[PDB]
Amino acid sequence: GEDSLGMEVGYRLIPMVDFQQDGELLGRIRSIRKKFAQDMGFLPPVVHIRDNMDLQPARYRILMKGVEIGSGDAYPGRWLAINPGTAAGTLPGEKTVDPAFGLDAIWIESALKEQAQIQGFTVVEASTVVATHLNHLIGQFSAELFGRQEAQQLLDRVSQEMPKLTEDLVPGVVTLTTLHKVLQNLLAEKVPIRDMRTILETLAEHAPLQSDPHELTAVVRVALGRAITQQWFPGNEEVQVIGLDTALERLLLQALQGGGGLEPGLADRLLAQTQEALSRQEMLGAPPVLLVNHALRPLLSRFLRRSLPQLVVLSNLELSDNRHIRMTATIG
Repeated sequence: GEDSLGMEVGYRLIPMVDFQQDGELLGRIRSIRKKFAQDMGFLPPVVHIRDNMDLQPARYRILMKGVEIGSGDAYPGRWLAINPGTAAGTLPGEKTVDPAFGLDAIWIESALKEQAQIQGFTVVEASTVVATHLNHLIGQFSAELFGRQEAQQLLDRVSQEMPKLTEDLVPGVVTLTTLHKVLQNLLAEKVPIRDMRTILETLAEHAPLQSDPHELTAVVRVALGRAITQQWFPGNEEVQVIGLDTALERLLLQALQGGGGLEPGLADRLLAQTQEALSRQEMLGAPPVLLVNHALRPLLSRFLRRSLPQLVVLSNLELSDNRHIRMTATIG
């Protein structure tokens, strides 16, 4: 009954979503959905747009299965001047916060656009503010948006290109339930699922031996290690990562191996130090990537990303073996 993905708008935002008028936001939505399909392998559901007149005139909401996941203001006659961290001074206008990243921002008249840019502000128009927020929410909720129906539709599409591979695999070797869970686990850590041949071929080799979607996910991630490596370290420059202090690594390994647990305070400090390492990577311009021993990757991914979803936790078995790695930050 409820649309998988929906948007509600006050009356001032109707033009940017009206195919008979300017409809600028409709074209941005299409590019967002196309870019997710091509880059992540995940065609998001259509965004059902409807007017809502008890909403403020310049207000929009974004909803998933009828549950609001985001909202904000967009003023068609104004630009949003966003301070990325380097802007200088202030501008007159409605002070706010950019909906995607939480950065300080100001809605400004058109006549201040260039002045704001000279002051180092990133200046975007109203429809782009909404699009950016939607694009961010689709990314944040990619796994939740990829339900069983979505998994079936994708399997049906790939079946057209790879009929024999898909026939030998589902449902006799891996069920849709298991395939959906593995694909969801990949999307949950921002791993693209566009390379369905490698994914299905890997499941075909290991599903007969391991029915656990958790273990399949680890083996699929290794099979996709080149795509994962190029996602966070595109090109051929030095791979700059966070690493664990050597002593910490062994304390965690021996805790999972029944050799003695770590005091709870050490876990809290582990989390605090991961946040500090993230801030350092950001300051260095390096990726938000923590590289760890294969045996630790699922644990630390779940433990740390619960509080720090921006963190990427990779296994040493996933990182392309021809890359030069440098630990630019150390946790512990």
